[PDB]
Amino acid sequence: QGVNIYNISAGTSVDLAAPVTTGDGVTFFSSALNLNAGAGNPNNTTLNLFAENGAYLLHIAFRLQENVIIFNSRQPDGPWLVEQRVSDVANQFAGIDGKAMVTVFDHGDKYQVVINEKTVIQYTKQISGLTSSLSYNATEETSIFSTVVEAVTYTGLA
Amino acid sequence: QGVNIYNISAGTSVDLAAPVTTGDGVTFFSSALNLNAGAGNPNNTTLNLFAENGAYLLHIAFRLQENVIIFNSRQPDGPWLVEQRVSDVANQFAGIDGKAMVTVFDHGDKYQVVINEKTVIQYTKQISGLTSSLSYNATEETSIFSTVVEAVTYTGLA
Repeated sequence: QGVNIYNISAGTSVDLAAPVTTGDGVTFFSSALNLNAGAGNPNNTTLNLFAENGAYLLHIAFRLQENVIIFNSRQPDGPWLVEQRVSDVANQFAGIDGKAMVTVFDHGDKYQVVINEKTVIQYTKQISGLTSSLSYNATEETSIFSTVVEAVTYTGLA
Repeated sequence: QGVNIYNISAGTSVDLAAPVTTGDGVTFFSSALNLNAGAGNPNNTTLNLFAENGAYLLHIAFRLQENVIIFNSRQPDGPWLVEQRVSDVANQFAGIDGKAMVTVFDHGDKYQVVINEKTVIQYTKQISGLTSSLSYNATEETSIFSTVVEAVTYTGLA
């Protein structure tokens, strides 16, 4: 029922005018696809969905040197929970280059993560709740995506 | 659910691998915004949704000179049905400049057209059915959007 555009600058987070919940979706658009970037520290780029208390509902980290993608969750003060992994970074972004889009579907009990047209993981939730803020962490010198990512949100749906 | 990406060059159309149906959505992304494009005849740009038969489920036409976004429909060999209007084009895109996006949600009885964040019209369908074809018609000289517009679909939702 509603569309919201957010211009997330690398290293910052943002509050949503419309909360993301079951039936909703968010898509992080990047205007570049740096697959020859430096080495992550240890991450090159991260995309996250936070709960109102600050807990990471979905933490997605890309690591080129380690050539793997990380998927986890953690309460605002708690420890990183059970790690989920997927090898072959460059392979996910296949078919499309010069840019890339990452989508997260809030299926209620699971977060479907889609890179371009390819579903990379049907991530079972370790923490529930609606998402009120997103973030994009990376440094200009080593992020796989553009310095400014455009996360567009589609809410109201259900 | 699934995500589909289609690059559409001005004047062409494309078959969807996944049809847009009730509860689904499409977002055409333009890398440019030209509000001084020139004289359309009478259209500067049009975005469309067709069904197998070829019917115009929804015909979105942008017109700078006439300063109006027209919305209509029509059967295969039929005449245009009842036109709907939204005056002042530049005003709908107010908010972002170097680019723009147009989303279309299929809510069964109505098509909800949203330009960027602004919902421009609650178009009650004059013809129902599934969308098998997306289309972007314009010339490389008078289009308000970039020469190639990227259509992204969100399906399987409901």
